[PDB]
Amino acid sequence: PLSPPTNLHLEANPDTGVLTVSWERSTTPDITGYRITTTPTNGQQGNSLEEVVHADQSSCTFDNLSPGLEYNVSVYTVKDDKESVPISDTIIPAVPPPTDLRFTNIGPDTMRVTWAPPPSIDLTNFLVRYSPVKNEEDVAELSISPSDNAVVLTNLLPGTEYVVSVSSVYEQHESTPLRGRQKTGLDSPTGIDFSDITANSFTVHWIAPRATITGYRIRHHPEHFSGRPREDRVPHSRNSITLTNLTPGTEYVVSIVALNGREESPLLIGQQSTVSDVPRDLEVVAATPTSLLISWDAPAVTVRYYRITYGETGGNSPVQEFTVPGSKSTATISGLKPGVDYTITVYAVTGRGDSPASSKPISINYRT
Repeated sequence: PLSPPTNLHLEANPDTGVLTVSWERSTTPDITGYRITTTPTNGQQGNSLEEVVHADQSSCTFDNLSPGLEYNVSVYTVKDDKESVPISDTIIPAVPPPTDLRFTNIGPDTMRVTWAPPPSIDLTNFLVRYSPVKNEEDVAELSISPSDNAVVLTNLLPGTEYVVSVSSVYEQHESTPLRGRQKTGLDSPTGIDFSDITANSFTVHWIAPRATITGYRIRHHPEHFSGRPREDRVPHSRNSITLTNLTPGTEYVVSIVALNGREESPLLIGQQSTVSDVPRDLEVVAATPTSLLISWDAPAVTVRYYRITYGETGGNSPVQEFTVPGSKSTATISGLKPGVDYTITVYAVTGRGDSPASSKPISINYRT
């Protein structure tokens, strides 16, 4: 008779395909080979196969089994037309896990996770598990249709790294998890608000985002400007900035993004106009044959004094001028000449020194 093989070893590749069968050779000399068989346990529909090796060979592979199913493997010692009793053992190949984990559509509180499902297998479903890297025990689970290859996670914490794993499932059998990490984006700062508005400046305020950031990049500009908009880069400790050197009575678009390294958040945008430093409603209140009592409305800024100029309309010759204290918005222009159209101009001088900052002019032409 023939002594059967002993020390049977069954090795099924996780991603079911190759199943290596190994054994200690028979102790009977003069035999001609070994025959191996794989059959679904208890008698079921699957892939019952067979393979034959030489006497000197002690291993064969079954690179064609059905994952997550049980098989009984038997190896027989063969000598021509005779065979030994077999050495049998049963194995359930592992469920193939999915592969190719891609993260797309990354938002501050959401992300789309895609995978490549195991080929040629009718899974029961997929099992997605995810949690914050620094909050492992805070895990959530999702069962996905076996016909789907993606999951859009939602209601996530901004600027937070999450661990995401997708597992294939068949009946009870779950595969190894297809794992990967992905950080959510930064949420935008909110509640842009402006204060301390002047003729050439204003303070911008904003509310910090939930995510951890290192600073902000504020950018501002009026409707039309030649080159690159002026920007400011501040530390995360700042929640306001006073923009200076702005032009009077000008509308500015201010944008703020939170930053963290090369990471940026979406924009928080707003608009704010600077106060106009130009006087208004300049007019002639009273008048005589050689004078005009003019009046105007002070601009919403502190004027040191006003500069009034007057000269014959279209005269082209030097204008005459004098000042008025900032506290008063009235003036009398004496010694004029009748039958002489006079262009009267008023400027709000707000600066000091030898070259005081003055507003743009406002004038009228008088009918006399």
